[PDB]
Amino acid sequence: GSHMEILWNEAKAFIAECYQELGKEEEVKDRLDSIKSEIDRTGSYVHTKEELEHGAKMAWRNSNRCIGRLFWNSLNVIDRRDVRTKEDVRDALFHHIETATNNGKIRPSITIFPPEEKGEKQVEIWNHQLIRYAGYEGERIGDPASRSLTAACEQLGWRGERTDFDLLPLIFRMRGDEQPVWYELPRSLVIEVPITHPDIEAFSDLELKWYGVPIISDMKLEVGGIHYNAAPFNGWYMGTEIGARNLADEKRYDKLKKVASVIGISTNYNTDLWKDQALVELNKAVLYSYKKQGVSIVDHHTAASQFKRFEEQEEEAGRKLTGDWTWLIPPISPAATHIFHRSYDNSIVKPNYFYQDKPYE
Amino acid sequence: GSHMEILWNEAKAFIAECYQELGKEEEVKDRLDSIKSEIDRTGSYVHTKEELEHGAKMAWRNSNRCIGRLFWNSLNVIDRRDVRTKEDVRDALFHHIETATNNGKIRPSITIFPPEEKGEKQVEIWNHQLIRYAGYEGERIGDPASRSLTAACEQLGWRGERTDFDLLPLIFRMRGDEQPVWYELPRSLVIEVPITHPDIEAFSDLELKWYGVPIISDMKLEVGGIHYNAAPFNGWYMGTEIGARNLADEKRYDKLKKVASVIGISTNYNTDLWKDQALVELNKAVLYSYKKQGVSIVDHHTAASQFKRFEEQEEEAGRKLTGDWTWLIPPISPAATHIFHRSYDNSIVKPNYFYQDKPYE
Ligand code: HEM
Ligand code: HEM
Ligand SMILES: C[C@H](O)[C@H](O)[C@H]1CNC2=NC(N)=NC(=O)C2=N1
Ligand SMILES: C[C@H](O)[C@H](O)[C@H]1CNC2=NC(N)=NC(=O)C2=N1
Ligand SMILES: N=C(NO)NCCC[C@H](N)C(=O)O
Ligand SMILES: N=C(NO)NCCC[C@H](N)C(=O)O
Repeated sequence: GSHMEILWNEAKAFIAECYQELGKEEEVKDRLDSIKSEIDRTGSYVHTKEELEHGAKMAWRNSNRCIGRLFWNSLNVIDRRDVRTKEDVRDALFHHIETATNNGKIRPSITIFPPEEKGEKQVEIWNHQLIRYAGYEGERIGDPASRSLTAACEQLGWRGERTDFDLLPLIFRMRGDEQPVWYELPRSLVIEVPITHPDIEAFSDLELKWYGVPIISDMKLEVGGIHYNAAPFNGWYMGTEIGARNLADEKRYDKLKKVASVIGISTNYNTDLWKDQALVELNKAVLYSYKKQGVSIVDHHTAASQFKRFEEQEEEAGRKLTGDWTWLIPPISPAATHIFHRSYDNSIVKPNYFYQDKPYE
Repeated sequence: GSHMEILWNEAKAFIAECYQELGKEEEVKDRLDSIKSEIDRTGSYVHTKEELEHGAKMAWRNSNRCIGRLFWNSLNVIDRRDVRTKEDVRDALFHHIETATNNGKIRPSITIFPPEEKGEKQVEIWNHQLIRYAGYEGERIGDPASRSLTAACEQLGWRGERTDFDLLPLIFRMRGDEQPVWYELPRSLVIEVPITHPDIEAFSDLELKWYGVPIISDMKLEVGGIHYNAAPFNGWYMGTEIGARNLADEKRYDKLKKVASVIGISTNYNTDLWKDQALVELNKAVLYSYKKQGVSIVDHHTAASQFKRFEEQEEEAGRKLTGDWTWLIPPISPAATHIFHRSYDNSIVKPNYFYQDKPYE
């Protein structure tokens, strides 16, 4: 009753806006009647290959927390709404990793799976990111942020080698199944980058490494009332995400003290700013390492500069700019970027990507 | 009519809360009747030396943008509500600088001047901070943030030597006067710190320096409906305010490129993170310099650690904590502090310090 009312309302708003941007104003009338009859006949409607493709781009454009939005219209949209089996999903996910990686020259992509029908999911992806390291406890091993999912995977028959960098397997559930299935990732498909420093040879003693491509797989893509709970996407890393957060946070890998040791500085006094110096050297190491192995990565200054250009384009296009200052500012030298010196409207505009409840935990 | 209604309401709320904290609950009844008759007789009321003293502390405690709130109850309250002449104000301001500086061992203080009566100010301070450098244009000279006030001072007969560090004179207006008066600051009263690096000798070639004590003099102190438009206060500097903002912002002294030059690094590539390395070395220089000259200063890690202790105390006292995340996080290595990893309620609670319109511009 009310669900068939919200759907139609969001559909009218989307088709008008989407079609307007595609230089498509006259086809709006004939497309909305087809949609009205489809919602009455079945209870939902199916997007065309052009609608969801541009819808996915519009969603990226509206992502307040993303600094890489300048590249919104270049998104590689892979249509996999035809998957029916677990093998279809597994291969589609494998394909995503492969085509997105592109031997290092990362391609911003998104794979669209079947959306929810009567509020129930067709495909449910458990992984936060397709490629991600496991986490364990006694004393900290691996990535702490992955603990709950690791435990869930282990309750399904999977077992990790308990190193600091164990690749979590792909884990997802199909409609009709009570428990999810899992598949170990083929190593030939995952690029990993060992972290080394351009001037400091001892840096390799830390034996740090990270994976080349971040593929968020647990967010819901909302386009015109249609909920794509399963639609993995990826960009390339901004150095700061790895060297200032993933490897730096006390609740993550917490490596600043060990970094200070190999670069030769004391951790005795905050006034020496050892954490700041450690952060700079660790972050320099990350950018140098990815570049050296031929894997795309961007530094926060270049990223902010690209984002400034995005702000200008949005103003030129006539569109209102939305953003979350607290996430847009880089965790290192934020005042050195223009983002810090201005304010953003944190309003939510659809289409967009949303958080959804974790099936585990 | 309505003004005599807002005043009484804010007075009841303040006396109850203030007296409650002072272990003063029974004197509330007899204090509020005196205040009610005072508002009817004159149109306002006069705080006791205990009320405004604690009121000034409570205002600091409620300052969402301040990271140094752990020290709220140690504030040195100087009562100068007895000033009538421009000389009285001048000497009180001179006294503030002297006693607050305390030969380097900075004392957090605030001088209270007569508040507003029927909405009109008794004393109006034009300076943003009592001690501050001038700014000029053709090509940038001095501090750009001081340009408008410098121009106003120059329209009153004052002339600066046009160096990058010219001390602005004290400039304030008395009730009954159309234009403000000004007084050059006695150099013997102002401590300045030349910036040098502990390991890099060439750093002195930049010839940078900053003043020892930040004394905000243009904010309005609101306590129980009483508006103290003139109530200069000071703490000690957090290194980041000088080396990451005052000397780093492109719109301020913009020294990062020159810093990179003396420390021996190239400014060619963002991927080398030269701005970040320059920031670390410039900030290390600031902390080392102040410490060397015996002037109080705190690094951002120690400051955040002290602020964490403040959060705990507020929870122990039963008080709701308020804060502005965007200002609490340091401009350098914010993710290395606990502040970055949590959220704050940016609600305004009185008493507090507020912004007021600038008489110049
Ligand atoms: C092209 C390269 C890209 C860069 C450099 C980039 C960068 C960023 C960064 C730095 C963040 C903050 C991440 C964090 O702090 O955890 C972020 C968040 C986000 N980005 Fe991107 N991004 C890129 C591509 C994409 C694409 C392809 C999409 C969608 C189609 C997208 C959607 C989002 C969303 C929704 C968020 C919020 C994620 C969350 O809340 O965890 N981004 N991005
Ligand atoms: C004890 C040492 C103190 C430290 C370390 C400290 C530190 C800070 C810092 C770092 C800021 C941000 C400044 C900026 O970004 O421009 C700030 C803001 C502020 N502080 Fe303090 N503070 C201290 C004392 C005080 C005192 C004594 C008061 C009041 C009685 C106070 C009131 C405030 C207020 C109202 C703000 C906001 C100022 C504005 O909006 O420009 N602080 N403080
Ligand atoms: C509460 C606050 O919004 C969070 O701690 C933020 C702040 N900024 C952030 N920035 C980025 N890049 N990633 C985050 O997870 C993040 N989290
Ligand atoms: C719009 C935004 O609130 C301002 O640019 C902020 C952010 N954080 C800040 N932090 C500090 N310490 N001082 C500032 O002036 C400041 N300004
Ligand atoms: N830069 C991107 N996408 O392109 N980031 C997505 C989130 C990545 C996450 N912050 C991580 O470190 O794994
Ligand atoms: N730390 C304090 N007070 O104690 N700061 C007040 C504002 C100072 C200002 N940010 C400056 O650099 O001049």
